[PDB]
Amino acid sequence: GTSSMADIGSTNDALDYYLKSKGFNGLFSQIELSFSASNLRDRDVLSKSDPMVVVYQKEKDATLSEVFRSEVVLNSLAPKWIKKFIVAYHFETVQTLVFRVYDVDTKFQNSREEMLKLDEQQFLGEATCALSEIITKSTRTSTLELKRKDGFAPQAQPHHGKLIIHAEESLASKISTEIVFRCSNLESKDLFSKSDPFLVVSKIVEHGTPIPVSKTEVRKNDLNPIWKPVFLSVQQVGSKDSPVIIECSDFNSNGKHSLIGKVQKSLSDLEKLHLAGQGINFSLPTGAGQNKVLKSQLFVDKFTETVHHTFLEYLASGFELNFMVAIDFTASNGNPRLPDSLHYIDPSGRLNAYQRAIMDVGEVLQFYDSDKRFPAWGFGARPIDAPVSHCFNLNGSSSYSEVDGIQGIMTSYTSALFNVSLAGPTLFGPVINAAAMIASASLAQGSRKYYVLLIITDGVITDLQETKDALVSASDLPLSILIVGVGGADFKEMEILDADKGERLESSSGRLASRDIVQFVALRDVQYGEISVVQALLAELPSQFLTYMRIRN
Repeated sequence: GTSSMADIGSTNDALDYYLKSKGFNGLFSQIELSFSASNLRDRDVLSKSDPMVVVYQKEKDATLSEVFRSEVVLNSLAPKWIKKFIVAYHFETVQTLVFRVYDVDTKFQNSREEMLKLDEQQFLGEATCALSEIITKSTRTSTLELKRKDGFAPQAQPHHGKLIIHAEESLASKISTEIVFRCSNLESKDLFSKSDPFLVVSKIVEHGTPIPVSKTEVRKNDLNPIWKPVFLSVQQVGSKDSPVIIECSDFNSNGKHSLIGKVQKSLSDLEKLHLAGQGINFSLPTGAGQNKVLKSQLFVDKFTETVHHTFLEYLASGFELNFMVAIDFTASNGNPRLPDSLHYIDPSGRLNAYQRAIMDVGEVLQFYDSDKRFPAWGFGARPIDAPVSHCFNLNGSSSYSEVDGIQGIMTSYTSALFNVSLAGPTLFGPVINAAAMIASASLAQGSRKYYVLLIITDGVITDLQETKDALVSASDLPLSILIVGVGGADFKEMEILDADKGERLESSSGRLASRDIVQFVALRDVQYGEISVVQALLAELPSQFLTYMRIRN
């Protein structure tokens, strides 16, 4: 193809970076819950029973859907249920589950569990927790006390047994396939010139364009290329027996790449080829409907299914995510005592935009920290008698920023609101350096903490440059940053910071960001807790965490 060494070098650099960011992209995680119980009792007597556990998904409106039902264990004082509950793990949401244990009537000893009516059985007890509560325990086991509504009695409330829940990440959901592709005698469509080839693997759609799933670097002047390994998860392809498209293409710096050849094979087919050591011939499309077999061949030099080191694997090795907050206290918000202030504290208890953001993020992240000691800052306000502070402790102390839990953040926030003067201008630099300073200390002390700083703002920043510089410096530290914009301001200048919408950050000194650590979204505050545009922001955090873990040195 037609291109300089520099064009090739740079397209490859762009690809390396994108691969580090996506990661071993596309393992959606599944968790196996297994169940046992002890001391099951309707009243004060422990006797043989026929226990069954039923699991409900609790919605935000408190509605319950049945999602699982164990087999009935017969004649038992301590059931160990055989059937496991496989549930999808979504890091970005709190997954509330309700567990109900029943003693099945003996007249249904020979029944399938699916056919049992719960009203016809003896309800023993109920317990509730989040999925994230179980997977973050060091033993991955939770013991929950079964309770009933007896009337009313928080203290004198009898126990009806213990439910023991063990969680394990399913092995199948951790697998990715490493493939080294090789080609033989490639012919570029451009005559009298050697090919500059790359591969693209695509998942097939019916009657519309196939979705790029994987891509190799470009090799310069290679008729018989051996590419670096590409990685593919089962979700990226569909199944191991689903055919994918593999296209060999000639790289042109003008961005219009010519097809060298194409094959259609399943991941299973590729494994067979690899073990046999056999090549397959490429094809080009010819006359609307027919293909032409080429001399050129595709080989599979390596094909290895590996258990990837997943987010859940790191949690199990004692890594934590530690939430941080930084709140805009500039005058642009309006005086907190005004009903139309973005910081208005409604007497009825309704949460303002800042409070909604804190809860939407913190309600999820709280489960990943054992200490629950969250640094909390304000910026752009004048404390009593002092000059404007661009990083002050919400808790009002001079020596430490940490507060106790989400509640601690919420109370420090309302407390700060009526103890400072909203000022100006808007700066992110100082708070980012404060978070960086903590992350850096954690790194040097060989701690296993990864920080997530939520910055909430209602306007554009003044110190765009020193912000970029601070983000770049921070990109080597165990820190992710979420930026939420509240109110109706125009946040166009914010998007240059976003991982998705923006571009790789460059320092003023010329240095580039090791990885993307920043996401921005505008809370377009019409939302009552429905679409929850924050969720998407949380979804990217495990990737960022894993990227940090791969890069770090």
